[PDB]
Amino acid sequence: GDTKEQRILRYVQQNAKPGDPQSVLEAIDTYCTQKEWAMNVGDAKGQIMDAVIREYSPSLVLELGAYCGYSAVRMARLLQPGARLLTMEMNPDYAAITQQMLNFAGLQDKVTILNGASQDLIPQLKKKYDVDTLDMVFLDHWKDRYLPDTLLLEKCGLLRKGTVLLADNVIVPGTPDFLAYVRGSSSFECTHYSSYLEYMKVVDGLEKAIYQGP
Ligand SMILES: O=C(NCCc1nc(Cc2ccccc2)n[nH]1)c1cc(-c2ccc(F)cc2)cc(O)c1O
Ligand SMILES: [Cl-]
Ligand SMILES: [Cl-]
Ligand SMILES: [Mg+2]
Repeated sequence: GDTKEQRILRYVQQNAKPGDPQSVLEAIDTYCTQKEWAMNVGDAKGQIMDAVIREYSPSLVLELGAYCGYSAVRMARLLQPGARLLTMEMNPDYAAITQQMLNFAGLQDKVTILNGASQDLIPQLKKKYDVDTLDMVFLDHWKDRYLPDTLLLEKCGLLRKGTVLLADNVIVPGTPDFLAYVRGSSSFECTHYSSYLEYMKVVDGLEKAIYQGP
């Protein structure tokens, strides 16, 4: 008390413009470069995310892991009018920071926070949250959950031909089982985007895995 996440939110509120997502991203990146490192996707990998979002213009995006809402703000600002982001966050303190971050950025109408474990929420998406299929999934939660949640998404019928999975941290901390699985599966077309760990001179990367159907 206070936490790093509360300090990041306060910094944004006092160093960005309300309703200006770009200024929010810049404020978070400045804080995390100059004051305290935090596990936001960051600008380096964020620019790759931007390129992917702009290519596919997804109407419905699922994010696994919100943290402080950096990637939610990053993706939501590039969504077309009426397009929507659902973000799953198990940590209630993170969920509170993310909501306030979205509110400040003026993106609250485009993004909905789902509270709970992804393994509990994913099976509820169709009946409770009126989802048919997902256009894109951003994986950025517990690294050992990338593979089981991907398999659960398929089981629940939430993936379609062309659904884009984009996974953060496939190098550091790394997601070896997920990476081996999607790269070895005929149901995925994979591309690796080499980059750097947020705010650090350390190699990381994103994996894009496009679902091909069964
Ligand atoms: O752990 C990370 N992220 C998960 C954060 C998170 N966990 C939740 C709980 C939740 C659970 C289930 C479902 C939805 C949410 N929400 N958000 C993460 C770590 C690092 C990193 C750390 C130390 C280091 F030395 C190097 C790198 C870098 C990263 O980019 C990351 O994303
Ligand atoms: Cl993030
Ligand atoms: Cl960065
Ligand atoms: Mg990450």
